[PDB]
Amino acid sequence: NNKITVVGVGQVGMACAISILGKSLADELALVDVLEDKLKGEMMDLQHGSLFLQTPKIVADKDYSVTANSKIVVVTAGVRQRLNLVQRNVNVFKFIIPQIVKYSPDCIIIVVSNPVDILTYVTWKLSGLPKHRVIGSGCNLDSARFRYLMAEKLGIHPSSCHGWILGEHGDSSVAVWSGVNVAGVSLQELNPEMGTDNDSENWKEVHKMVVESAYEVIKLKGYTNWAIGLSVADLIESMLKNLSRIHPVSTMVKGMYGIENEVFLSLPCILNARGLTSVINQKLKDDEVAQLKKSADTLWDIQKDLKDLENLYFQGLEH
Amino acid sequence: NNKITVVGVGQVGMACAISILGKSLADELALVDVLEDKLKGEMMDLQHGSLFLQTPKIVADKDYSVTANSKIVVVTAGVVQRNVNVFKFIIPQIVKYSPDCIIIVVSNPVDILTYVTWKLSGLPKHRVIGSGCNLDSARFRYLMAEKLGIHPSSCHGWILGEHGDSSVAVWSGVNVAGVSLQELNPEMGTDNWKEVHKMVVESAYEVIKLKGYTNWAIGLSVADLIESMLKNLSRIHPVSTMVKGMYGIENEVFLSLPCILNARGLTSVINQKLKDDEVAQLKKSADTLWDIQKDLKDLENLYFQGLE
Amino acid sequence: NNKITVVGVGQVGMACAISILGKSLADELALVDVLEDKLKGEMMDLQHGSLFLQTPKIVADKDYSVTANSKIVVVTAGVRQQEGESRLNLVQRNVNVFKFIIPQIVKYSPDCIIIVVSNPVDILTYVTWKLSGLPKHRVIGSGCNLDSARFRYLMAEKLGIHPSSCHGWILGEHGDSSVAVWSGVNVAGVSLQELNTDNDSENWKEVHKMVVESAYEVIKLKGYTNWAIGLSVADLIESMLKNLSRIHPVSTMVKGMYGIENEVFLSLPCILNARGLTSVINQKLKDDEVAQLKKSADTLWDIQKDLKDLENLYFQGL
Amino acid sequence: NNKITVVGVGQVGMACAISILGKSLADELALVDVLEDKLKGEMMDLQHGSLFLQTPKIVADKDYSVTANSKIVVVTAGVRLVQRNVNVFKFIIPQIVKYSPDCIIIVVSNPVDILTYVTWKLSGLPKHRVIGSGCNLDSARFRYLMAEKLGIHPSSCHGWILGEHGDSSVAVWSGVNVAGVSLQELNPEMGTDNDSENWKEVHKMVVESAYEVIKLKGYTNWAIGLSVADLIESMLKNLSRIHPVSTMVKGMYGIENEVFLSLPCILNARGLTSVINQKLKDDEVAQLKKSADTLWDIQKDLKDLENLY
Ligand SMILES: NC(=O)C1=CN([C@@H]2O[C@H](COP(=O)(O)OP(=O)(O)OC[C@H]3O[C@@H](n4cnc5c(N)ncnc54)[C@H](O)[C@@H]3O)[C@@H](O)[C@H]2O)C=CC1
Ligand SMILES: NC(=O)C1=CN([C@@H]2O[C@H](COP(=O)(O)OP(=O)(O)OC[C@H]3O[C@@H](n4cnc5c(N)ncnc54)[C@H](O)[C@@H]3O)[C@@H](O)[C@H]2O)C=CC1
Ligand SMILES: NC(=O)C1=CN([C@@H]2O[C@H](COP(=O)(O)OP(=O)(O)OC[C@H]3O[C@@H](n4cnc5c(N)ncnc54)[C@H](O)[C@@H]3O)[C@@H](O)[C@H]2O)C=CC1
Ligand SMILES: NC(=O)C1=CN([C@@H]2O[C@H](COP(=O)(O)OP(=O)(O)OC[C@H]3O[C@@H](n4cnc5c(N)ncnc54)[C@H](O)[C@@H]3O)[C@@H](O)[C@H]2O)C=CC1
Repeated sequence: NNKITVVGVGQVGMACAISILGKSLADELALVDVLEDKLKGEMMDLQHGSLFLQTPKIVADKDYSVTANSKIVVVTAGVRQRLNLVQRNVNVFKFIIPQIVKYSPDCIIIVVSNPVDILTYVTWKLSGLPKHRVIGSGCNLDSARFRYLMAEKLGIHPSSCHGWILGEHGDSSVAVWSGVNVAGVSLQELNPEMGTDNDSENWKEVHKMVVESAYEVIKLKGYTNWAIGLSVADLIESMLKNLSRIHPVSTMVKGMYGIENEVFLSLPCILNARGLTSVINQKLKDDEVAQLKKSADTLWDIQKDLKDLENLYFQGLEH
Repeated sequence: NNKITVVGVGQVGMACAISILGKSLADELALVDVLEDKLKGEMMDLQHGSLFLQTPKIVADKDYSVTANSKIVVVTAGVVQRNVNVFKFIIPQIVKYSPDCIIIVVSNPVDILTYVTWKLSGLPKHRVIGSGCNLDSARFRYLMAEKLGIHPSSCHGWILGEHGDSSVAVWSGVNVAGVSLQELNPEMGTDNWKEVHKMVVESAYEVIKLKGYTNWAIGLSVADLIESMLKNLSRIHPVSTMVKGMYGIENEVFLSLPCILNARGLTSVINQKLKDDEVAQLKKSADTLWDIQKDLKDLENLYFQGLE
Repeated sequence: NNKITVVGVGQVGMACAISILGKSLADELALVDVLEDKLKGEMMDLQHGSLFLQTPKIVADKDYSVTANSKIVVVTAGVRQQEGESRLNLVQRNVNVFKFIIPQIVKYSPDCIIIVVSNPVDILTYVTWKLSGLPKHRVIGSGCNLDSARFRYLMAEKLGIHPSSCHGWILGEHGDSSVAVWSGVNVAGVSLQELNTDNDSENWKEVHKMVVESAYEVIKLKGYTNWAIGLSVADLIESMLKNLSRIHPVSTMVKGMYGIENEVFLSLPCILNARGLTSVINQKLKDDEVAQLKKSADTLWDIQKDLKDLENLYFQGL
Repeated sequence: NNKITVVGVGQVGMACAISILGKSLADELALVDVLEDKLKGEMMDLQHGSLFLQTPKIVADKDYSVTANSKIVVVTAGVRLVQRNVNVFKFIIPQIVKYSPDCIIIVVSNPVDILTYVTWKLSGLPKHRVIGSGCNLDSARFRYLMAEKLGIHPSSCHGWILGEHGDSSVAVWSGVNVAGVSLQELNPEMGTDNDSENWKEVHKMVVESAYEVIKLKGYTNWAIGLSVADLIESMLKNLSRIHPVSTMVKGMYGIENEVFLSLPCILNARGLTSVINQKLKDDEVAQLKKSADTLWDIQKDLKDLENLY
């Protein structure tokens, strides 16, 4: 079978669930949340439209037993957008991550909750699963937003546009301008001043707008959901169909790019049935690798004092 | 060539939008609403996922000039507490900008608002249709699949009449694998099968009681009607249409009937006997549109409004 | 791992493979054939289109090692009908071919669902079931799934609607003695049997004869039939690999049913999912339908009881 | 509506037809061929499977009156150095524009670069409506060879093969890249005789893989069938995607002759919106001019009574 579990019947979870059923990727959809009513309501609503889909079974319950033998588990629980956010979201992940592995040992966890980069490391610690099976959303949407900003810029489809945004999902995202190209035309060679301050084509602004556009939409409708459901389902299609496609997702970066701390950052990785086949370790400019080490230093700065990651009880360890 | 305009960016509004984009049906998505912030925010979110879709352009604006030359217009806007006051502002404007178009009314009651849309638009009958009992039929086929352990597609059930209660369920048409389920149980739907029919009616009431609104079930059915129409498949669907002169009905009412849907809209309606107890429920539906809309407000927007 | 193997790179086989890749039902497509050049030729030709497909691995080799751990095996190998040949004439030839390809499939794919396409499908599904040793719920034949597709299309152009909106069920033997259950023929729930051998409506019985003559006509025109059957095979695979639990008219074991007394494979409405054939709908047909249904089984076993290749011992009796 | 005509019901012809039906692109498929039996048999075969398709009408006839009001016409008719197809194109191309002038013609018959030019003259249609198969298939074969050696999906590794559809092709090594990194940057000897990875042999296999297919099974079928289906989808949906189709190169890259060469172009409902003028290297522009020089000499033997207007 192809069982997929969605922990979160909110705006991002339902957008993800509707994208899974729209792609016929799952034969058994499992919805898990803490709201009894909202959980049963979204399940029945999805079940009523099961005639127009190809997912026979759609089970949903608060007990994680309905998630048994799931291939992929998409975690969308928590609260939206700061050390406060990560402190309270790891509080939720502490009660749901160990329960997912208890019923779905051979699954692939997809962390969506923000901060993704941090919560993916939190998920990898409490789950005990290999790092190649714990993948986070990361900059898979940052590259989609960047590729769309270039689509309406040149007048072509985002498919023909190729722009890679890596690093940390947020303002500290790295824009590898050497890979920005369409139709095999490296635009960095047309404009050698790409990314710097003295740039005719302010690509620095369109790079910043990738983070702004995410912040803006949260001001107008109050959230973001559709761009992720399509991005999350796009990752599962690469994984379930064994396509072995390269995607910029958050992965264990320690030991790569001169970083020594156990953190998760977005990098190109191949996705098949097993999860992360390999993590592309390309060569970046001196300034691009600077943010990779700086953001990882800031990421580890938070996770090192996360007392929700306690594997042992000997915690008279006050400081 | 395949421009689709969705009026309303609410729950049902975006449910059809994400379902239309999930099917590569429209090369142009136009969203309209009164709340420009939610209207602009929802459009920008769908745009960020353009890489994973096959729609070149997604536009949105309060002005209806952005909905010009649309092949399909889905009306999902809505607030005796009827929605004609809102319909008088959203309907005359879509036809002004896209005359040659097809209308899919979704606001409740579907059978009532679809008639006001046809009157305010002046378009023919085949181009003004509503969801009707297409969702009630899908809900009914799921209950048969849940009890029989098969797929709703392999199941076959036809719910007609009004959207919700007072709906008709043809028991002679209920069948699976060609086997008429009424033949195995001659006393089907009579003194259990009527609860299954009433469960369709109350399956929605439970949804709004839990999550507060019906969302994805309707959005998927609207995309199913759009696919069968934009592809000229000429498929049969139980949509709400004008049924004057059929089954002893002599009033301009809109009821759910099995109709053929394609690029020209509602070309034909399926002729059926419906026994005798079922034919009455269609005439018993004289409380819809008649009795209700005979005390209408103003199904014609006039500039003389120094009123209140 | 949704691995699919296609035995036979002929017209029907290639039409099945192109339909499987079109729907992205398999992540690993294995091809097996005796013609090694054509086998390797069709592989590279399909592999060049990997850019527009969703199947990463496309392997092909005459040895059945490339078929290990296959979920569904579509068998299209054998000799083809020729002009005005009879479907019951290609038996001794394709049964001898099935003698060397069916056992080899189970050796490398013990847990798999075999789909028989080679004609006569009703006879060879029985030969496969006996040669493979797998349960009857996993040895499924094409049956009348295509016969119903051609029937529901003929009534589609007649009523001006889509074949999907049409609802017709053709059961029995795939070919001449097909049983057209007119009691189940309906459109939008309206059983079009309002008309009630002669008049029908205009002739709601020539359409059945057209389903039988359609196969011969296409063979007389282009020489074979591959596209129509190729799409029907993909429809059955989609119902299995996706656990759709949909009802299809496929050939299955029908003993005990309709008074049939000996092991015979006939087409009946069956529910297909990941487990294969999980249920068979036993309708209550008219006395004329069960008579033609049973008659098709009498002639079927008559040809199966003498086949000198399913002999596992040394039967020198003539 | 989205009517599509496929001229020729042969192997390559039916590979496209079965591909357009598998994507629900057109609502009416029209087949045209000279053989009555094969044309009618292939038509009824597709009609029998109408249940599993989203195509209502499927027609076929000898006269081109059945192809009236078509949006895209795929010309895959001819014979698999002696141009026996320009004679056949004389009797079929004018018939297409006579019953459906407002359309887009996709040439598939080989030599495409020679026949797409022949189509452009007989049809008299704008250059943005005459499409040739070009190196879009050569790019798919090239991207697969990169995926075969890297263990990834062909859609993840990007490569652009331009020039002629055949032996004299151009591999823009400056456009090859996987995961956003320039493969030429990793190995600067890409394309030269000092290649550490022998990429010139990979380019040679692209123009030789088609030879192997015709040697094993006798013809190339499904590779081109899926390629044309990808170009039609980028057009019928106005996706505005960049594809290396065969287009005119007169004026650009210094060629002052009217020839057709494979170059990346934006495909949408109109056909060709733009033709990318990539700044190629010296050895690449030389081949694009050397091939265009000899190709015009091939299409200078217009003494099959074409001789311009
Ligand atoms: N990586 C990305 O691109 C983005 C990530 N997100 C993430 O989605 C998350 C929230 O999902 P949203 O739909 O935006 O808001 P939401 O208010 O709908 O929260 C999602 C669900 O989590 C539930 N929940 C909280 N704790 C739970 C627990 N212990 N067990 C089960 N359910 C629990 C809530 O009931 C809710 O239904 C946030 O962390 C947010 O950052 C959303 C936008 C962008
Ligand atoms: N046909 C069916 O089976 C179903 C019926 N519905 C109907 O759909 C309608 C909307 O349902 P929801 O989306 O869940 O409520 P909603 O409040 O989330 O969306 C309704 C939309 O109307 C907009 N609106 C109101 N007046 C407008 C105007 N003059 N112009 C533009 N936009 C206007 C509001 O912005 C709103 O977004 C209701 O009438 C409801 O009864 C809901 C589910 C299924
Ligand atoms: N069940 C059904 O509904 C249908 C039945 N069919 C059947 O499909 C069959 C195939 O028709 P075609 O592909 O057009 O003729 P074909 O001449 O292409 O034969 C198919 C393949 O069998 C191969 N073959 C022969 N012995 C083999 C072996 N031992 N191992 C592997 N491959 C072997 C040949 O190389 C060939 O490529 C016919 O027997 C026909 O009756 C056709 C239409 C529908
Ligand atoms: N661009 C590319 O990469 C490809 C090039 N091709 C070309 O496509 C052409 C056909 O290839 P195949 O289908 O495998 O050979 P084929 O002999 O099977 O089909 C060619 C069709 O032309 C028909 N025909 C001849 N004159 C006609 C006319 N005046 N009107 C209508 N039909 C006519 C024949 O009946 C035949 O069916 C060849 O020229 C070949 O070089 C083949 C594969 C791909």
